[PDB]
Amino acid sequence: GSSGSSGPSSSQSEEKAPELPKPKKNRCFMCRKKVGLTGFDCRCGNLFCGLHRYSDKHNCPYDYKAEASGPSSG
Ligand SMILES: [Zn+2]
Ligand SMILES: [Zn+2]
Repeated sequence: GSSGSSGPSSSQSEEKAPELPKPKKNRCFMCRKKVGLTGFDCRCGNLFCGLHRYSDKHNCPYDYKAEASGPSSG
């Protein structure tokens, strides 16, 4: 425990703030909307409100689509 008082001596910035923004915060990773239980875990390792879950909705980087049982050239 210590007060620790050192320059700058003048200070005009201090106020309660909400903990840092979680990496998920039970919120979509495309629109950033409260999904909580209505969340959707994509293969790319992200969360979606189901409306973006699709791969062609949030531009899913993953390739699982053209990885297994998917000889689709590309
Ligand atoms: Zn969404
Ligand atoms: Zn994805």
